[PDB]
Amino acid sequence: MTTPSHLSDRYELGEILGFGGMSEVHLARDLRDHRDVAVKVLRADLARDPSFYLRFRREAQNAAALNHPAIVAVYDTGEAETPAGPLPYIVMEYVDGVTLRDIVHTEGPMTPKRAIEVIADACQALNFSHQNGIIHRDVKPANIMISATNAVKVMDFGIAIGTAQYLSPEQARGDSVDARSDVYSLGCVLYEVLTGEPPFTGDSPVSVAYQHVREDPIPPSARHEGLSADLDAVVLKALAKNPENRYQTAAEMRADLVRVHNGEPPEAPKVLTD
Ligand SMILES: Nc1ncnc2c1ncn2[C@@H]1O[C@H](COP(=O)(O)OP(=O)(O)OP(O)(O)=S)[C@@H](O)[C@H]1O
Repeated sequence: MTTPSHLSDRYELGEILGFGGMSEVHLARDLRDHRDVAVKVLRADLARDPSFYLRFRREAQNAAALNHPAIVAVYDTGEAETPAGPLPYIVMEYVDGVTLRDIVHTEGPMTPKRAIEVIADACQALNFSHQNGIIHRDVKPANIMISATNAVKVMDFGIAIGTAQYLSPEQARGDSVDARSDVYSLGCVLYEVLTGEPPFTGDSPVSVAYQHVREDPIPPSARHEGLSADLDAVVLKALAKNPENRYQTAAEMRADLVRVHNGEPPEAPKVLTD
C-alpha cells in the first residue's frame, strides 16, 4: 500500500525506476536544490514488516557516501511519516540507464572489448573506495549500472536478500573480507558479462557457496566462444580460491584488463585448454 507522492515536503516523486528485494527506487525532483535524484524507499508491500523495516534502516540507509565519477553518490537519508507508519528512504545520484543484471538478461553476453571496458571502469570505482578505507562487500551485476551515455556507475558500497552467486570463498566461510574479496566478486561479474552465466549455479545458496569454496570455474572460453585464452587467464586469476593468488588490488586487475584490451599478453598465469 502506496509510496506517497512527496517525501519530506521536498522530493516530488515521478516514475518508478526499479525494485529489488527490499526497495523501490523512484525518479524524483528535489525541490530545495533543483536536482533530479533517485530515491530508494522501503517497499510499500514490505514496509510494515518489522524485519524489512529494520534491515532497511541498518543496511540500505547506511550505503557509503563516496565522491567519484564511477560511483553513485549518496545525498541524503530520511524517514517519511505515513498513516501506514514510517517509510525510510535514501536519496542518491540518478542514473539514467540499466544494471548489468538487466543487460545480461536482455542482451546476453557483451562483446569482450565492451565487457573489458565496463569492468575496467568498475575497477577504478573500487580502487577509490579501497583508498578511502571502504570495502564494497556486495559486488554483483545489480550493483553496476551503465548510463544512457555509457558511463559505468557502481553503487551501494560498504553494507553488511541477494545471492551467493558472487560471494568470495572467505564470505562463504564468514571470514575477514578485504580488497581481494571485492576483486573475486568483480571476477564473477566479469565471467557473467563475458559468458552470459555466473561461474556457479545451484539448487540452493549453500550449494553455490560450496562451489565457490571447492570447485574450479569452467574457463570462460569453454562456456562461450569468441573468448581468448588471455581472457581465461585474467578471469581465473581474479577467481583464484586463495586471496594471495588473485589480483591483490583492483588497480592490479585493471592493469591486466588494459593489457588485454590493447592485445598485449596479461601478467596472469596461462590457462591451457583443450
Ligand atoms: N541510483 C540509481 N539510479 C537509477 N536507478 C537506480 C538507482 N539505484 C537503483 N536503481 C534501480 O532500482 C533497482 C533496485 O535497486 P537495488 O539497490 O537493487 O534494490 P534493493 O532492494 O535495495 O537491493 P537488494 O540488493 O535487492 S536487497 C535497481 O536494479 C535499478 O533498476
